Amino acid sequence: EDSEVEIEILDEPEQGKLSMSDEQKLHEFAIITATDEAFAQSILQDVDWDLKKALDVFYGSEAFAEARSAAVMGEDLKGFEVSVMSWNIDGLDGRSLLTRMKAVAHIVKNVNPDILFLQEVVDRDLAPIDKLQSLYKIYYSNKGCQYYTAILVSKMFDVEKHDVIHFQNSGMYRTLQILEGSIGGLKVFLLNTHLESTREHRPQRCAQFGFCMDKVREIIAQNPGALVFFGGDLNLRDEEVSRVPDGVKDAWEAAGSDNKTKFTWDTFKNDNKQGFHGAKMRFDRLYWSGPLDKVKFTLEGRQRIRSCLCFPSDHWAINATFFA
Amino acid sequence: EDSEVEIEILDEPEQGKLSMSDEQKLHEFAIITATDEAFAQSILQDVDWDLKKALDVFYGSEAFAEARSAAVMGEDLKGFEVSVMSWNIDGLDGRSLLTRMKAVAHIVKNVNPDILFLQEVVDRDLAPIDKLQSLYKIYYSNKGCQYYTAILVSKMFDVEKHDVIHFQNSGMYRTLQILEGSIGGLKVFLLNTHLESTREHRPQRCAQFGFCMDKVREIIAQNPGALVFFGGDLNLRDEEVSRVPDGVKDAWEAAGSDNKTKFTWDTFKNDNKQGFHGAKMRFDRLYWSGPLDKVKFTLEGRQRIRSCLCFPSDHWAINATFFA
Repeated sequence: EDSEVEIEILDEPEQGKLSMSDEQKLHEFAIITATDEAFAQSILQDVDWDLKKALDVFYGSEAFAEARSAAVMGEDLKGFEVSVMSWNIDGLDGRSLLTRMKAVAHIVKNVNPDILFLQEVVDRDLAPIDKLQSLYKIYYSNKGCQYYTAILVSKMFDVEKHDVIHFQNSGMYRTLQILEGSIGGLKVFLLNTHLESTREHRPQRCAQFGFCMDKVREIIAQNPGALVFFGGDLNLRDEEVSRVPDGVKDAWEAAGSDNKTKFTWDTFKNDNKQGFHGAKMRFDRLYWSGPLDKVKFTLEGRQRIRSCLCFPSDHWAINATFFA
Repeated sequence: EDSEVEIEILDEPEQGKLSMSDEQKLHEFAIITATDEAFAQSILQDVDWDLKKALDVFYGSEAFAEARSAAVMGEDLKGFEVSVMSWNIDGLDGRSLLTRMKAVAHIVKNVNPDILFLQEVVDRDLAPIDKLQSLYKIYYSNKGCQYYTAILVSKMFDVEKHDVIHFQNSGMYRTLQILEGSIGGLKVFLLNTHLESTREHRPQRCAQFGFCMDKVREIIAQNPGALVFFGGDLNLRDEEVSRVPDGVKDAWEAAGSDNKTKFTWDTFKNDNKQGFHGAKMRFDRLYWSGPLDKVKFTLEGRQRIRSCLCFPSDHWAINATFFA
């Protein structure tokens, strides 16, 4: 009654056709979609061989956008490398703070990363870290606080935005520090954080982690082709790690999960802190997304300082190099 | 052996706990996630009551980003309206072309839309349409062609980009015309198209439609908060309409699916073209996404021109007004 009425074609067969076999489906799908039978064969064998929903999938499903683009319409990064370093420098440890901070600056200069994430930075004896400003642009998350985080980037790195999100469920002043910029024509996002500490704060830490991954997921959706780096001292236990978004990988895992570079906080090997029993964790991690698919991963800051016989920090630094 | 070793807490109960009932799950989920039992109750009743995957869902699932944001962290458009008009003006009909084009410009001036999509524009007798440049910024898809599409926007509309994608599976010069801009602080995307004509070209038309919806989906993902308008002469039969992306709606349907405004090409009522039997279709449609949720929908150009006794076009124009 209020249904559409189709245009008559005078020399067209005057009956619409009307079950079938599997090869009939192959052919039918091919004729209807104007695609070949080999492509038909791909779709229909991921469902019972239901022609009706095979059509809906070809036209409507998000998985087949490439196929639709091919049906309708029919890199510069080789030789490019970028290194990211992350280090909880334990500024809250007053013992040999100045000497340790000098060692930190020395180690940073030797490793020479393009991008450096720092956690537990304090105002006291910050001078040698501030000296890095000759080589880096320095962004402090929350200056005026007992302790905070920093992002240092090479002078070639153009910065557009610096945002700091304060976790409201944190009793430890923890934040998400976000730096948006670019290296040449390539857009880059940096997300540095120090998640809630200690096993008992698992609820806070796990909520924070998932929130951070939500932010990463938003950045990726809004910036195709961009490089995204998220990490820092995440204080994670392996079983705490929730689902990471599509296209995001753990740098240490993508480098081959080397046992020799696994633990970043290790009291068996680092005696800056001492318990009755040794403990060890992969607290410091780095995640990335973007048009670089290969990665090398090493630990740094593992040499005992000779003047005072301690390590720069109770953490090892992680150093990841991404390339294509 | 290469497993992590947890920090000892001297005054902590020295045994990890270890099946349970439904209220135990409620409590457990509440303690673990540091959320209440009422919120726990929501998740667990969308799965068997599997605590393990209830946790994974809370932390990892994309559906619960708002919940995570609330756990970690804890409009201007009222009074704003925008009208979009779309009209296949049938420039390929030489009969009374100049008079009909004058009527088109007259009708456009009376309706006074902010945004106008035109299809089947030809160079011949284009003068009255070009006269609209005093009121509109005019963008032609493919000038130099037998026929093409246009987008006209109010002078207040700032334009950043004009792109035209030529459908390679089209034997009728069909394109996707994309205008990116803004009205005030509000970003706006316009997608105008004339999909492959005739029932027989269903394969081409349906592929084009899904491709266009892919583009809409990309724009939405990359531009949260933006207004997106996609439509034109889509030549669609109801059964041809594939899945539209999330947050996208048909303007005529959202206006209440009025039978009095359904058909846009109706030979029972429009005699610019004559068959032995009447035909009628909702060929012209408008889809939108963005921060406006209400819509009014009317048909325009339904008056017979008095000097030559024909309608401006064999199509009715569609006119949608979006507001909050």
